[PDB]
Amino acid sequence: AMYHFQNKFVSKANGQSATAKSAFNSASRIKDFKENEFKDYSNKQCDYSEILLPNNADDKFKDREYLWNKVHDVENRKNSQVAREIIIGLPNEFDPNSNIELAKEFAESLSNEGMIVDLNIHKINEENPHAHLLCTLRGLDKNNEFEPKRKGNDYIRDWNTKEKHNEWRKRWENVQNKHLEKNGFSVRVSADSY
DNA sequence: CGCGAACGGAACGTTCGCATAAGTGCGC
Ligand SMILES: [Ca+2]
Ligand SMILES: [Ca+2]
Ligand SMILES: [Ca+2]
Ligand SMILES: [Ca+2]
Ligand SMILES: [Ca+2]
Ligand SMILES: [Ca+2]
Ligand SMILES: [Ca+2]
Ligand SMILES: [Ca+2]
Ligand SMILES: [Cl-]
Ligand code: NI
Repeated sequence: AMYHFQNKFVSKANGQSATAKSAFNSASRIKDFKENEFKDYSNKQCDYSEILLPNNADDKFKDREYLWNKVHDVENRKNSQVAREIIIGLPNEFDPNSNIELAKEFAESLSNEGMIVDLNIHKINEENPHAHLLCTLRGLDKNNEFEPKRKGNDYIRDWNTKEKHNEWRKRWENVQNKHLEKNGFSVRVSADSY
């Protein structure tokens, strides 16, 4: 019954971590190898967790611990951006089961592009059901290795452009409105303002 | 987006950070 779409970067230049975020959002304990710490946020809340892969991805990446360590490996810089976090507002009139399928579908539209998505749904059965989406900033190659982000000043993927940003905003509107109609609600949602 | 910082390899050529719209039923 409300629109909310946030697109942000997870950067090490601000003391952030992919292992910390994945643990904080999934309410699990994940080991960081390069720092030999244990990111233990298992005392947090999380009602649904899933990792969604693109077509040419190995089943290894469905493990949350391996994934973000493999990512940190490629992001071997002190200012390296490790991931992209997308949080979305879920309609609070939805039951958990239908709220999952809604968030699951939009996440699969991202893995079709094709990123790896760490989907975690927070506080269902509450006033503000939302879903965090940790997405990789690189794609996979023929050898299941991360491709580079950059070639000179140009990008390899179009994931970081305004056109793709505004596309994702409109996509979340359409997907959400579709599920709102399917479950039998007269309520719809919009992305723009003014 | 073009700039300089940050890589790998131990020069300086090359990959990167930077970050979009939108402000609630947010939240330290
Ligand atoms: Ca700061
Ligand atoms: Ca769970
Ligand atoms: Ca409620
Ligand atoms: Ca070095
Ligand atoms: Ca060598
Ligand atoms: Ca010399
Ligand atoms: Ca931009
Ligand atoms: Ca929120
Ligand atoms: Cl939070
Ligand atoms: Ni949350």
